[PDB]
Amino acid sequence: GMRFVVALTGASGQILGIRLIEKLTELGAEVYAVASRAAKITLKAETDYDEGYVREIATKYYDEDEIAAPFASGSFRHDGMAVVPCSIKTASSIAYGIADNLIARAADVTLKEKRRLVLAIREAPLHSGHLKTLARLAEMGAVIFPPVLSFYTRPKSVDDLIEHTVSRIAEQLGVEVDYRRWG
Amino acid sequence: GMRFVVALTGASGQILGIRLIEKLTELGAEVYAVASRAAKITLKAETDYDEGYVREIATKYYDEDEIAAPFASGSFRHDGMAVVPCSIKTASSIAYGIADNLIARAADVTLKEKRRLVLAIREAPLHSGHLKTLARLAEMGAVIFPPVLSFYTRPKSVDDLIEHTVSRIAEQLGVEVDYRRWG
Amino acid sequence: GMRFVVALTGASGQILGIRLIEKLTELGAEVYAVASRAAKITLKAETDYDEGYVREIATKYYDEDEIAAPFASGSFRHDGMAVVPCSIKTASSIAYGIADNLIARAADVTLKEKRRLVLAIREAPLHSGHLKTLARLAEMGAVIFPPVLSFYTRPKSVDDLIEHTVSRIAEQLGVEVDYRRWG
Amino acid sequence: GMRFVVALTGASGQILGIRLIEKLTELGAEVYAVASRAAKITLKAETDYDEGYVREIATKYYDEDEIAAPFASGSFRHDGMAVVPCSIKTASSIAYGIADNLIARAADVTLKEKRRLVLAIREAPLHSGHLKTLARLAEMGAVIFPPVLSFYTRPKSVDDLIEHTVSRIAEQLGVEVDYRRWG
Amino acid sequence: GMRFVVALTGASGQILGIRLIEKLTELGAEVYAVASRAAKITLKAETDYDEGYVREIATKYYDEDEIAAPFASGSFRHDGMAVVPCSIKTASSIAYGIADNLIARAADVTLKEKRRLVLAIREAPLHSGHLKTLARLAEMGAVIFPPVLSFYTRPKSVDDLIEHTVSRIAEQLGVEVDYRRWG
Amino acid sequence: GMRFVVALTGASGQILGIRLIEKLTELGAEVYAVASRAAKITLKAETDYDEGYVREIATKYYDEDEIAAPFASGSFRHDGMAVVPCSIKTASSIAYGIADNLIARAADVTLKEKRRLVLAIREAPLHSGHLKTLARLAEMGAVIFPPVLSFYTRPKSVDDLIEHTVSRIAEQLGVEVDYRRWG
Amino acid sequence: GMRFVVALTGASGQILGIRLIEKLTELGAEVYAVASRAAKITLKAETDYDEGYVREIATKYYDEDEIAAPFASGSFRHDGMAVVPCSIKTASSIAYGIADNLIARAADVTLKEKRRLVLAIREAPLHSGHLKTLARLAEMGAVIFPPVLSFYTRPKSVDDLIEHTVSRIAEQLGVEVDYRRWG
Amino acid sequence: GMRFVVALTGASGQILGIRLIEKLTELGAEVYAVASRAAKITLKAETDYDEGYVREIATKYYDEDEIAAPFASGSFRHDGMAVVPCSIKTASSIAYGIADNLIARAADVTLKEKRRLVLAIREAPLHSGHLKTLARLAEMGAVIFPPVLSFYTRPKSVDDLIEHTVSRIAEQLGVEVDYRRWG
Amino acid sequence: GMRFVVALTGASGQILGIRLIEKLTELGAEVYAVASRAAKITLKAETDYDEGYVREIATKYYDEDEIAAPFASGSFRHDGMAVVPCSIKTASSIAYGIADNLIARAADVTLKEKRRLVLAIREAPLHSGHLKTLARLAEMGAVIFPPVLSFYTRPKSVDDLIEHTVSRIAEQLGVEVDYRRWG
Ligand SMILES: Cc1cc2c3c(c1C)C(C)(C)CC=[N+]3c1c([nH]c(=O)[nH]c1=O)N2C[C@H](O)[C@H](O)[C@H](O)COP(=O)(O)O
Ligand SMILES: Cc1cc2c3c(c1C)C(C)(C)CC=[N+]3c1c([nH]c(=O)[nH]c1=O)N2C[C@H](O)[C@H](O)[C@H](O)COP(=O)(O)O
Ligand SMILES: Cc1cc2c3c(c1C)C(C)(C)CC=[N+]3c1c([nH]c(=O)[nH]c1=O)N2C[C@H](O)[C@H](O)[C@H](O)COP(=O)(O)O
Ligand SMILES: Cc1cc2c3c(c1C)C(C)(C)CC=[N+]3c1c([nH]c(=O)[nH]c1=O)N2C[C@H](O)[C@H](O)[C@H](O)COP(=O)(O)O
Ligand SMILES: Cc1cc2c3c(c1C)C(C)(C)CC=[N+]3c1c([nH]c(=O)[nH]c1=O)N2C[C@H](O)[C@H](O)[C@H](O)COP(=O)(O)O
Ligand SMILES: Cc1cc2c3c(c1C)C(C)(C)CC=[N+]3c1c([nH]c(=O)[nH]c1=O)N2C[C@H](O)[C@H](O)[C@H](O)COP(=O)(O)O
Ligand SMILES: Cc1cc2c3c(c1C)C(C)(C)CC=[N+]3c1c([nH]c(=O)[nH]c1=O)N2C[C@H](O)[C@H](O)[C@H](O)COP(=O)(O)O
Ligand SMILES: Cc1cc2c3c(c1C)C(C)(C)CC=[N+]3c1c([nH]c(=O)[nH]c1=O)N2C[C@H](O)[C@H](O)[C@H](O)COP(=O)(O)O
Ligand SMILES: Cc1cc2c3c(c1C)C(C)(C)CC=[N+]3c1c([nH]c(=O)[nH]c1=O)N2C[C@H](O)[C@H](O)[C@H](O)COP(=O)(O)O
Repeated sequence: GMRFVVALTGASGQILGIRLIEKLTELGAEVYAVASRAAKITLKAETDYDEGYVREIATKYYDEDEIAAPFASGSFRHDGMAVVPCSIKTASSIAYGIADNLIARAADVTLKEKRRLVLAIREAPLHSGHLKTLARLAEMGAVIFPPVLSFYTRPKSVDDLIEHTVSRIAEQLGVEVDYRRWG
Repeated sequence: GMRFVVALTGASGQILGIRLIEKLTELGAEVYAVASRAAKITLKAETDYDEGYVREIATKYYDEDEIAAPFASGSFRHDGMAVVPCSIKTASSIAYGIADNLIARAADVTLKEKRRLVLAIREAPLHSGHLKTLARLAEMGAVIFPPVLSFYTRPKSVDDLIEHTVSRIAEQLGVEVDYRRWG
Repeated sequence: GMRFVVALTGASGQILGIRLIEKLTELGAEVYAVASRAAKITLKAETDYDEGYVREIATKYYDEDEIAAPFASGSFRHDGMAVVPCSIKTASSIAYGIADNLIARAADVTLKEKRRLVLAIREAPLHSGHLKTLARLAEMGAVIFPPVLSFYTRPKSVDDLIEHTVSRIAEQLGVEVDYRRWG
Repeated sequence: GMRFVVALTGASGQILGIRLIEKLTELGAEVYAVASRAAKITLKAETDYDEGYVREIATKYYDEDEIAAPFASGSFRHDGMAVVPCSIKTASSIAYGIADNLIARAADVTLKEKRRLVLAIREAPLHSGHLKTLARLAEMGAVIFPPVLSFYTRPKSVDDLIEHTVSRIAEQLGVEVDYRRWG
Repeated sequence: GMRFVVALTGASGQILGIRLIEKLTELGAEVYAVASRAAKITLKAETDYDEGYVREIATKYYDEDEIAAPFASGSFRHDGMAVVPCSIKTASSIAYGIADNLIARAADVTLKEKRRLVLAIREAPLHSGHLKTLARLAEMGAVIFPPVLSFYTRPKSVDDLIEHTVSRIAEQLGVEVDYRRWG
Repeated sequence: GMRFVVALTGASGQILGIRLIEKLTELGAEVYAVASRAAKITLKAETDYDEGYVREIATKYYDEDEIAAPFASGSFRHDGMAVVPCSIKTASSIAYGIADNLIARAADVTLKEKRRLVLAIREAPLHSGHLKTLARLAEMGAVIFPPVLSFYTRPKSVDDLIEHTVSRIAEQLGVEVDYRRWG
Repeated sequence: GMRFVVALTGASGQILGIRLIEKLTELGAEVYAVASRAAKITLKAETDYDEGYVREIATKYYDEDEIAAPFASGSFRHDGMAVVPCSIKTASSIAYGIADNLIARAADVTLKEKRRLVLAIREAPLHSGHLKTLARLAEMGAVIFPPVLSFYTRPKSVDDLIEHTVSRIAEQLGVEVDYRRWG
Repeated sequence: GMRFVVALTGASGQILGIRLIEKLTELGAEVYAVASRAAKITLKAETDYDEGYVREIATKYYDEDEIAAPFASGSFRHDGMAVVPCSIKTASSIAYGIADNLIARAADVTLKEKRRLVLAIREAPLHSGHLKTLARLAEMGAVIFPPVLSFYTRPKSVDDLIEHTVSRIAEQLGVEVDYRRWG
Repeated sequence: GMRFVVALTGASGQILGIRLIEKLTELGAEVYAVASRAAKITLKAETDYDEGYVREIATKYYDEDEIAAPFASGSFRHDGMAVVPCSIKTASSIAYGIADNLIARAADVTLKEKRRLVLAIREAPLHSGHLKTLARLAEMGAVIFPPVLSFYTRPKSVDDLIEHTVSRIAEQLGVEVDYRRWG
């Protein structure tokens, strides 16, 4: 019984976090989901998905102000956290300890207990301040995963690209996943 | 009359560099194109595009061993260079001065003459060694542009995503471009 | 048609940002204005200016929670941003990527697209943590402009000092301005 | 007449800040107290203390949003500030200048005026990002005081341990205190 | 059959290392114990525990001068090492390679073979030299665990606090432990 | 079924990589082997081993120009990579991202996916540039293993020394191995 | 009997390396010469010198792929190495250990054995990446000698300038040379 | 109407600054010239040029003690500054803010207003202290241009070499210049 | 008459230091020998050599507590020092100035007087803390010589390998030695 935290933050690519939650659920893991306010605004602008769809597919759902949620403490056990998509604001809050909501605090707790943390950073260009922040995060142990376009799987629709990226992110959580791979 | 260097290297996303060459050509700029050996191998694996298609659409074409090409010198004038897609190997060669082919040397010449250089870095995850390299490149003046998935334009096919990313890369070259933007 | 973002934050010197908006408007530029909550509190404590005066003189006005404003995306074009006056909190939020309101996000977008950003940092003393933060911002490309007393123009009232400083800040935005200068 | 700021933040150990306020009050100093929202949530979870008990024992009480409180300016005189207990979020906000509430701003003002600041950092483990943050704070002049278990005083109850730690923290404020010490 | 090294050094909190040895023994692991000279002096000052009690409860006991003990070589297999409590002197000896007794050498061997090392650093305040040392240790892979007071488990005696801290340290060794946790 | 990449590069000690391949094969793992051009030149100068012996004992063999080999992508799964012996050129290519052949690219892919990478660096003296490079590699997660003479196993021939070193390198891959160890 | 390695690389100023070889030969030293492929291309573009002239005047000549040449090992004795002219690519390959041809490997061997290495770096402008590379090389012990125009010797032809620069480079090899000097 | 500051300092190569002033004057720009005391001493030792020749060809001339000259203030507008030739002393004074004469102050003013500054650094060898200084200057935005010998234009006299170098320096000022270039 | 200090410390490879003493004695130099306590323990475990054999073959012998030995002062002249084999503990003591015995103090005196110091560091793996320590030592001027296996001399017994390594270490002391070398 593996349990994972998945957080959606206010960057483009809300569909990536929704699909990661669906895949991890499919594979029989529990997912504790958190969506920030900005992620809900982006979901509205970006998709037609029901505003309560994330709460629907998650094992348990928390809003970003639920700072007393169970995984706000390192004494609560789980197997890893993914922030997908991850804004610069959340990546930077984690990097520098500005743990002022449940998402940043849960990620900080993941890092201090040396559990796996995967950040699907979505921003471009990245300036030297961003890059130093990501380097600091990498030093702290986080997996830095820009959700880059990939074509070696020969994708034909947007869902093809989403599936490849979501699969590759799941592997960063230490998950055996079935998907097209390079041969 | 604006002239730009566009280099394709051995990362996934060959279509991005092809389409950037087409767009810049459409807008009436000259494009001096270079494709590395690994980029030609990737083009073959990734697309069905004619092996000589890049040479076709470019104003002038060079192979990566043409180390005496005109823009290998800073005394030759041009308005900027883009490496799309950019492998870790080429980004790192530029960062550390291992200018052992035309692509890395042309980018180094672009940087030392303080012209615009845009690197469409495609790799994920990025480890701390990659991130320090990109930070060094940013300090040298390069634009670091991971070709990240974007959805706020509400894309419906793969060509939609390619067009947004290619447009955003063109803007990093100081180019006025017409495309859907955030409102 | 040049467009500029001007943000007021919670430091003393609200009059400096008001007057910069008036000058840029005088010269025929559009100004997109943002005032933080703390800046509105300071305006009340510091001036007798109408609480809606900034909205009056601006081309378009946004509150700091309007995180979906047009210049929250790099695909929206403008010619530069000034934060006048700039608190330590906002300068530091920009430096470290804590882009949790429209002001910090707009400034981050200005920086990543290599547009001009001018920060009228008002704090004294500056401790070593402040100075490292400002050095980081300078490395990212921001103009660091403490609004220092100046006397070589032989000022005779408070408005004289404000005019010199506002003029010098406008020049950091790449603006031709008419004012008394050193001969 | 010595005056001290004491701030409680959202880490375990609310009793430590309550008892420091009582001791400083006992010794005839004035205490200006601030409790963050998260500290009030923790107090509720951790103790049975009256929700208004801190306001009761303090000379003057402020909530964390009272950003215009007197010690938000360096022109207001006081003799030092202690944050007890201090969360990672508040320590990091101080370190990097994210002075977005009264607690972080008051501590920043304490530091820039070279007054004494004592941070009772309570977190374990501390990862390399935390440690770099604390090192930065130490460079800025803050006293870093993890509220560690101590046994050389031969404590027999929880109140014994609290008294030793609160006494040692008071000494970091430059306070003569009477307590059991090593001989 | 899991085997762990537990070292006691000359900081207050000898009871923490004794209790960790008891817990790991309870759970059926072997414990190879080492106590430094200063730890024996502190045990005498701090407790009433028999001077040979550590040797009693350990699977095998070594004094700090037994520099040829089996785990002084990386070719000897074990599952992790904890130094509880850890003095500044021992943490710093490990950080900088001054491996002049069995404790520092065993910890260095743990680190170079990328096994788990947990350091229950007990000192307060920590000055900037201490913090840089701990940051270096964190970079080398050590878990830095100040044995901080914790109250969210609502402890009622000194043994309550010791049990929480010892449990949390055991978890840093990768040990499944049964104890009260945050909900 | 565990699979490992083993690469031979152009440093003295070709026998070490041959014997590691034999041991891993003996223990029932698959080995994907790569030998650089310089390693083949060194093999000829150093041994009498058949030029195709490495291809013989490997599960699958690749030359260093086979940049499209399966483990050039992180989507291909394996359990670790060893470069034995490792030249300064290959260690430095990995450190700085100059991933211009299959060996450096495979090692970079191993690192970015946080798999185990062991580098049997053979050079002496090591100057400060080498040492900074190895420190960077260590930060990226690589195991740095100079193949140093060892005598505590009381070796009597050259094969004794090779067996100890090859065994110790195998352990860095997370392999249970049977060999003489310190007692 | 003093022996020196002189390498020509692909920067302008091939005449400088030819003349250094002639001078050292004149003074009765042996010169082991290496010319890279790019240096041969530059010689053709830059001079009318016979393509085999360098091999003619050298004691022994090697091409850059002769990676098994005697001075590829530190056990081979010589008195110093000069790279004249030195490209950014070769200087950077030496700095970062990318010793992928005889020139970079011979220079690395010179450095690790603490012999004299003189690099006649010819590039302008030098960007911050170049300057950090040269600083690293200087730390490793290399002499950094940009072949700058000099006029205090009152030169009257191009050969006058070449003679001054070649003489000054020879002195960096620890060679007594007769030439016009400042008085 | 473009205006440029050109400063001559006490390094060999006075002819380079004289010729740059002539070229910029030829092209119809105004040149504000400054010569240091050491540059006048070098001019005397190096050339036969009239001691007042620089004042003759300049639009306006200043001695280095004219610290109140117009471009000692950022409020005075100009289009860039070149120091040709630039001594280590002047480059270092600019780098570290020792702005104790008009040349260093004018260059500092050029940098703080983000105008173009080109430093024709003439010294060889450059030790690690020089290289760190130049790297700092590059970070501040200065163009670092060692006046290196160049031969790809196939120069035949000293004036040929001077013309190439002066032309290349003019291009660093953002000047369209007509000269032989690489093809 | 050349005099050299040779120190044996508590790492495997005692035979290397014995043989270096024999070779230097053979060549007619004086050797002042020091063996640490741990080196004597290792000699016993590792060899059958007489416990007083080192004292026998040395010109003069000192134990590590003879802190007043002649070469504990820089005013005593000698030609270099080798620590063979060198433990991490001794290398680190030298690096950081923990000069608490004759070996570390003699090496520190060697370094401050800019005499040659060669450290035959024997440890593997080397973690990032070790590598930073060795880099610091290299910066201080020490020769870092891991006693790596070497095969290009085509060794046939253990004594063959020892002779090559001892010869190469002697060369780092500036000693002309006769041994098989690369051709
Ligand atoms: C409303 C909004 C916010 C964007 C945004 C967009 C919009 C509409 C888009 C979709 C229009 C284009 C881009 N966005 C990104 C972005 N931040 C970021 O780092 N990456 C992004 O891709 N932001 C900023 C982000 O939402 C703010 O920085 C929030 O404070 C982030 O807070 P959070 O991490 O807690 O969700
Ligand atoms: C053949 C090949 C090379 C991939 C590659 C792929 C293949 C088939 C894919 C498409 C299968 C999956 C990924 N690839 C990337 C990659 N390098 C990189 O940094 N990003 C990539 O996305 N590489 C490595 C790259 O081609 C080598 O590092 C080259 O030496 C790069 O040289 P270049 O910059 O001169 O083109
Ligand atoms: C209410 C308030 C806030 C002052 C302040 C004052 C008051 C009354 C004064 C006018 C009384 C004296 C000084 N002030 C400054 C200050 N922050 C700063 O860096 N520089 C200042 O000059 N602050 C702090 C500031 O408003 C808080 O740090 C906000 O969180 C800043 O948030 P903002 O950047 O989003 O506006
Ligand atoms: C609700 C809550 C928050 C804990 C917390 C706990 C709970 C219930 C406990 C008591 C259950 C276990 C641990 N806690 C700590 C913690 N932050 C920290 O650095 N140290 C802590 O000891 N946090 C996080 C903290 O409250 C958030 O990071 C706040 O944003 C801090 O904001 P503040 O500094 O303004 O109070
Ligand atoms: C005797 C003694 C030593 C204390 C000490 C105390 C005493 C009596 C107390 C209990 C009275 C109060 C504090 N102590 C600590 C301390 N070192 C440290 O970093 N943390 C401590 O908590 N020390 C110092 C320590 O014992 C010396 O630094 C030893 O050299 C440590 O050596 P070790 O790591 O090998 O045991
Ligand atoms: C031919 C050759 C190359 C030696 C070498 C030798 C020879 C004959 C010896 C065996 C004679 C003595 C030493 N060697 C080493 C060496 N590089 C290194 O870092 N460590 C070595 O031990 N090199 C250099 C190496 O082969 C070149 O640097 C290659 O470019 C390395 O490329 P590779 O990593 O792709 O194999
Ligand atoms: C063909 C060629 C290459 C120039 C060059 C020129 C040409 C024609 C000139 C003569 C036209 C103008 C300038 N050049 C220089 C240059 N590299 C450099 O750092 N400094 C130079 O002065 N290069 C680049 C160089 O040759 C490539 O970077 C090679 O990969 C260097 O490889 P090498 O060090 O092994 O010779
Ligand atoms: C008199 C004098 C000064 C030389 C000099 C020469 C002479 C005669 C030469 C022409 C004989 C050979 C070299 N010179 C250089 C030099 N400084 C430097 O960095 N590069 C040089 O090329 N100097 C030093 C320089 O003039 C002093 O450092 C001044 O203080 C520089 O001050 P300035 O920048 O204000 O002019
Ligand atoms: C007893 C002993 C100590 C080994 C050791 C061995 C044994 C038996 C072996 C031979 C069994 C395996 C490895 N050893 C090494 C080692 N230290 C080190 O850095 N490299 C080594 O190769 N050590 C540690 C060393 O002796 C201690 O760190 C001493 O404090 C070093 O002190 P010294 O430098 O003053 O001699």
